[PDB]
Amino acid sequence: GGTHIDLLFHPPRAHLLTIKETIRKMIKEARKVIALVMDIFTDVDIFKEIVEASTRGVSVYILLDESNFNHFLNMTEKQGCSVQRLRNIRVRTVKGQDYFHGKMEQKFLLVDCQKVMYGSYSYMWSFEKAHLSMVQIITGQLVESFDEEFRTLYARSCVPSSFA
Amino acid sequence: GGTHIDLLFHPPRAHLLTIKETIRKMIKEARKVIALVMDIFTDVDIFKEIVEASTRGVSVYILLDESNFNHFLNMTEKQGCSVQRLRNIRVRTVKGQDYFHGKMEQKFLLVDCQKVMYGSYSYMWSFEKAHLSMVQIITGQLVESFDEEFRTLYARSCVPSSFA
Ligand SMILES: O=C(N1CCCCC1)N1CCCCC1
Ligand SMILES: O=C(N1CCCCC1)N1CCCCC1
Repeated sequence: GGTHIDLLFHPPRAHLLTIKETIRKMIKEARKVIALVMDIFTDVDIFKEIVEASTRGVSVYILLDESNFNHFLNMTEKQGCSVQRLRNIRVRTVKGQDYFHGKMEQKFLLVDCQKVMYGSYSYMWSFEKAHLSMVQIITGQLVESFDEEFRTLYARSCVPSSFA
Repeated sequence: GGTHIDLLFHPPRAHLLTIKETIRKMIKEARKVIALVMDIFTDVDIFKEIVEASTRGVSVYILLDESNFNHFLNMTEKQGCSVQRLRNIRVRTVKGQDYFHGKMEQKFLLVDCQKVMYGSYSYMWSFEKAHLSMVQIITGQLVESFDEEFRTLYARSCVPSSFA
């Protein structure tokens, strides 16, 4: 059992789907579990796909950088889609050492312990329209290391202050 | 000819060197060529290592995000180490589509067409002291795809306004 990696770019280069389309496809095809680590999450289309997955019964765990968490909350509020009342979604925050906010500068999407998207694409409109980015689509043995890193992060994460 | 990937974390997890130490080691061991793509470059220790490599005769190509380029310039000025007068170093800028600055949100270090460090670690004091990050150390076939992506970026890069 080896590892397979494909690269995708924004803008696209020698592949048929954009990175956003690929994210949405990965989430749409999720059967069991989605584990997301993200620095900034404001993209409504991606959020919708994740909400939809959770309503099909997929367990969703999301870890967000604490210092940008309010941006995700604002988006969920605008959408009328409180994450606290969605029973298959858990959202927790992760921070670094303050000195200026210390941040979780890691992001990746893991689906079904089978496929990881790892790269520089953040879930914001600006990554669809403005920024250059790249990711890897990873399958096989290395996915297990992303599973373990997700668990490690999850263990260092907090309940967001807002949730009661 | 396959690909080998090791993961490193900051803070470290089950490896002896920090990511910064590993960056410095990679640069120290460079024999022929360093190709760096970086969003923000203010770390003086890393800069020093790169300057030193160039004085040994290693060709250095650096692509920086245009919107943060002034931070690198400021650092090189503070250090009294003008990059324009170092003959083995070329520095060019890359930007995305403006709307607010469109940015090159990609970073990686490629050394000798042999080893790539790819991940979320930016060359700034805050990644040594404050932020959580991770990278991959990549060798083997996938390095070739980073070579091609570097060339693609280089082809879309500009001479920084300051250089004349
Ligand atoms: O089931 C999981 N997974 C983590 C690894 C990838 C997906 C499966 N979790 C994460 C949160 C703590 C325990 C449950
Ligand atoms: O020699 C290179 N390299 C790029 C790929 C990795 C290292 C070698 N360059 C890059 C800039 C344009 C042509 C020369």
